[PDB]
This record gives sequence, C-alpha cells and structure tokens, in this order.
Amino acid sequence: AWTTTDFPAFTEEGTGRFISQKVVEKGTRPLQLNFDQQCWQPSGGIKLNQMLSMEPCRGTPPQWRIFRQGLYTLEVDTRSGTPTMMISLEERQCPKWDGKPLTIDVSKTFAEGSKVRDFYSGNVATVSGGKITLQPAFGSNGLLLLERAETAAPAPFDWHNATVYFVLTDRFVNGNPANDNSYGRHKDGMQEIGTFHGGDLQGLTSKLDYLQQMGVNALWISSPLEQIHGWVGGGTKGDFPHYAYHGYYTQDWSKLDANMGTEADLRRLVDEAHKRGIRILFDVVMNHAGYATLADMQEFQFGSLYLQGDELKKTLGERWTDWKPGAGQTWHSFNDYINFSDKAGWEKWWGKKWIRIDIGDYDNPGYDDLTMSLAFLPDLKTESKEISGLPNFYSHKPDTAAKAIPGYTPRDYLTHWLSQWVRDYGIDGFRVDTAKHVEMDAWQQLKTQATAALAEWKKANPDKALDAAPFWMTGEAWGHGVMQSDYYRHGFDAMINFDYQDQAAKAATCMANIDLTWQQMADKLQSFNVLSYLSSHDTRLFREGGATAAELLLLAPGAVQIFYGDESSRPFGPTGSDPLQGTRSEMNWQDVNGKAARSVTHWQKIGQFRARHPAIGMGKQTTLSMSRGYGFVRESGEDKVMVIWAGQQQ
Ligand SMILES: [Ca+2]
Ligand SMILES: [Ca+2]
Ligand SMILES: [Tb+3]
Repeated sequence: AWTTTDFPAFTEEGTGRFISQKVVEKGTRPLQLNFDQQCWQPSGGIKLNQMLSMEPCRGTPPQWRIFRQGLYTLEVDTRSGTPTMMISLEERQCPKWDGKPLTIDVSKTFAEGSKVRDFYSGNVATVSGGKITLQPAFGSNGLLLLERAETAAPAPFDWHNATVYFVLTDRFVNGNPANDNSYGRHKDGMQEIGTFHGGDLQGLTSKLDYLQQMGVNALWISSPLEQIHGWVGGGTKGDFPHYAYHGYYTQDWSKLDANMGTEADLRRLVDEAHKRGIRILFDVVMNHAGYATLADMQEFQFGSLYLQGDELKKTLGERWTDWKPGAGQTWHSFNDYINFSDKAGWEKWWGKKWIRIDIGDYDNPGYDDLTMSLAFLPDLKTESKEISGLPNFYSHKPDTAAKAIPGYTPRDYLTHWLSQWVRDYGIDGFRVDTAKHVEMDAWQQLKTQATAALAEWKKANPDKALDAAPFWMTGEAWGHGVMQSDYYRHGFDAMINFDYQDQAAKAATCMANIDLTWQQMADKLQSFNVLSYLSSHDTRLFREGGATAAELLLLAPGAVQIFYGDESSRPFGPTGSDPLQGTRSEMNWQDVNGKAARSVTHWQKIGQFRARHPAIGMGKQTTLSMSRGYGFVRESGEDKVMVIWAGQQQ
C-alpha cells in the first residue's frame, strides 16, 4: 500500500520497513510516498545512503536527481512513528533476468497439488502440472528459497548445518564503560587501531536476539581469559600501541580478563544464549602466551631493564606502561630500554620449564612449526614431560585461581585450565588457534578433557542443557582446505576452510559461478565437516559481493562462519603499518539501524532459511538444468529445498 510514481508497490522487508526496486534511467523526477491518501515527501533534501526525514506533502514535490543508471532501492521506515525513507544504488556469461515472475519445474522435488513457500517472499504456490510461478521479492537478488509450506520453524541443530557468528568481543558492544581501562590500559587518542575499545560480555549478551534473528546457532567469542595487561609495538613501523584486545595474548588461563566482565557476566552470556538455542565457543590458545610488556614486568616483577637509578622513573614514569614515544621514536622504541639477554631477570617470568623464546636463559625456539616462536611469542612447551610447577611470575600474582598440582606438566595445566571453564559454565565447544604449531597429542588431550568436562556439567545442570551432544572442537591450521586431514583423528570435529574465501570471490559478480564449488563441497562433506568463511581477522573483509555475500556464505555446504559485520558491510578500519588490523574495526551499529538495515534483513532471511533446512549444510546437491536462471536442489533425510536464482537484473 506504500507507493510512489514509476516504481512498483512497496513490499515489507522486515517489520515496519517497506521497500521497492526498479532500474531507473538518468534524469530528474519528483519524489512523494503515498500510503492511501497519506502523502509524504523528503523534508531535508535528497541524498543516497542516508536516513531522510519526511513531512506531509505540500507545494512542489522535492526533485530527486538520478546521476547514474542502475537498480535503485527506495525504503520507508515507520518504526519511529513518523515515516523516514532511504535511497540506494546497486552499481557476461551470466544468467540474465527480465524482472518478471519465473515458472519453475518442481516435478521431481515437490508433490503435485502440494503447497510450496518461497521463504524469502513468504509467497506460497500450489504445484500444478509440476510447476509453480513466483516473483522474487525485492531484496532477494532474484532468489527463490523454495520449501514445503509445512515448514514452520528451525530444524534441530546440527554442527554440519551450523551458522557460527565469530565476534571480537572488544569491538562489538560496550555494555559497561567502567571496565574499559582494566590494569591501567589506555586509549591511544589516535585511531585506536590496537587498543581496547571497551566491548564486553554484557554488551554481547544484549545482542543475542539480534543474533538469533540471523539464524545464528553458534557464538564464537574471542578468548575472555586474562591477557597481558600492557601493549607492544604495533605493525612494522610501531605507529600504534598493540594491546591484547583480540584475546590471543593470554597471561592467566584461570581468570577472566577484567575488560570482559565478571564470572556472573559470563554465566548470563552462556545461559541466555542457551535459552535461545545458541551454542557458545571460546577461542582458545595453547601454542603461546602473550608478549612481555612493561605493565606486566612492573606488576609481576620480572624481566630486566638497561635503565638503572633515577633514569628509570624519569624515562618510563611511575607506571612504565604510561610511557609514550617522544620525537624520533616509535612504539617499538621502548624495546631499547629492555635487556633481553639477562638470564636471572627473565627466568622470573614464565620460567625455563614453560616456554621457548630467544630471551635470557630460555630454551631457544626450534626451526619447525611445533617448536618455533611464532612472531616472537613465547612458545609454550606442550610436548614437555617435565613436571613444571606454576609459572614463576605467578608467585607475584595472588589473584590467580591457578594452583600447583602434583605431577602436572605445562600441557596438563593448560588442558585443565581450559576444561574448568567447560565444566563450570557449560561451554559447548572450542575454536583452536595456531593448530599447526602444537603437536596433535596435546589437542587430543584437550578434547578428551573438555569432552568429560562438558558431560559433567550437563549431568549437574539437566534443567539448562539443550541436549546430550558431546563437546565440539574446530581448529585453525593455516591454509587448510576441504580435506579430512589427520586433525580429524586427533579430536577435531571440523577444521576451518581457507579456500572458500577465494571461491566466493570468483562468484561475487555472478552467483552461479559458485556452482562447481558447492557441488564438490556437498559431495565431499557427506563424510566430514568444515567451517567456511568469507571474512576473517587474519585475511580480509569480503565486501566485493555487492548485496550477495549472504547467499554466497549461508547457502554453502558444511558449517559456515559469519565474521561480525558481514551482515552490515562493516568497513575495513584504520590499520596503520599492520595490514590485518583494519579487519578488527568497530561494529557499525549506526549503519545497522540505518543504511545497512535492508542488508541485515537479507541476512536474517537467508540465515533463517538455512536454520530450517539441514539439506543446505548436509544434503547432496543436484544442479538443475534450465533455459533461464540458475538452480539446485539439496536433500538430507526428509528435508528437501530448491534454490533458484533468477540471474542478473541488468
Ligand atoms: Ca566495557
Ligand atoms: Ca609451538
Ligand atoms: Tb608441521
């Protein structure tokens, strides 16, 4: 019932939002939205990709200026009470689409006389002569998501149909600003490339409904465990202070990092998530501890400085971590104050039984994946059989839950420390970092202990547990593809798939180009699982897919990983002299309620569809042969879907 001249009637794309699309030639035209006899118009000028205020129609209608030809989207939002609206433009051996309805042969898929729903539109059609006719809705990108109209709700969770949301908690939602500066951490007052922005568990807990609406059923959070308190030089040029905002620079595995919140905050995160049918994954590290920082050296009384006497307080200050680089220095310059050769000083850190590192009197790193010091990080001796006792510097850390345990090796402590979280909070699985730099046996020990820990909790908490499924574990082995490697026989249920990113890239301008990849994956993954992604914190943000990134990821066989902000085209941020930093940019919440709202809606719909159909993640694929457009069927057990893509609208 929303309309404007020379554009189709608006359809609802999300509650309270209505949109319309058309290919429009260059030129100028008036702009009024009508809803019956209500007439509205832009009151504050006309720009693209901005929330336009609107007034009741008076005088001459505002003149909208069409600079470039293309498919435009008009949106109107009634959620605020008064109508706002928005305009946006979507700037070959590829199937073309005239824009008009499609007639699909469904004779081998859906029963004669039955009802078939296109989930995206909600339109339902009765199979007659083995055929249905349907118009792809606005925002579909020409998709039909065909299911039996009987389909009503989400299907039972399966890890092979999982929609995993991977979030860097610090960069998501700041629920409580009070804990932003734990252990004397500061903002840099520059571009905050490597600082703690202040995102926390409380904040994340506040967005569980939003995640639930996307059809997310697994939440992978950055490690919430206590990190190094200080910072190191950021990037190749030391143009920013690098803090452990990502969770990969752990110091105490036994405690939560104060930036993240309290024990109660975690309990609420996990319990609320479970209530919504969302599983929880901790990012975990056993390869390395965090770098030595001034904050930690001072606090826990380890390491060695070249500065002696009055020179120490006058250069580094009362709190050494408050040091900032002066003229002619970088954030790497502080290293010149540190004496990394002093044996006694640096033994007071982790200690010779715990880590490998080219410092002091430590065991030197090896020249292979397993024993090397990855980017100069202290390499934990997971393969050691030596009884170690606690790390030396823990003697000056009275707030630790870590107790010395008779007979324990460094590995035994680590697996105990991680499993305790599983035991206490009912963490459903892990994502394992740096998988190829730790021996397979260690991962097996982690899995065994974690499996036991989860089973113990579910038995203790029968009210809370969703099912009796076993602990799950995925891993990052660098460059891993769609292959059932030996990781699968040392405790990994799935490995992260590095190859999907490039395949999706080749289908960014033409969705149908993914067909061969999807066929191969659907077949290969009949006997195992992988976790595929478009975007990651150590590759890039995938933004070349126009509006089609949702379907490219979410219709993939196997488990899939949404990197926070994929749904809202979160932009690459300031990155300085480390090319990876921009991928950890702040979540663009302002865009989520504004210019990215229809994108978010698009992801919600395609994700909700996947959640209803295990055949997407698990089923065997048959690619349809048609004269127009592209289409396939997938089938797993009683579940069956048909996906049709009309093709390019221009
Ligand atoms: Ca905070
Ligand atoms: Ca190692
Ligand atoms: Tb190796």
